[PDB]
Amino acid sequence: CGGAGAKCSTKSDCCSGLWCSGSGHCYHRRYT
Repeated sequence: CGGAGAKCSTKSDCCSGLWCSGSGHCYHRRYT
């Protein structure tokens, strides 16, 4: 998975917990 601070195109670019800020980098909404 992506992760907190990982570049993303969608939130699916990270594990369910790190959400994609628009299309930049995932933020730790769920923390983990």
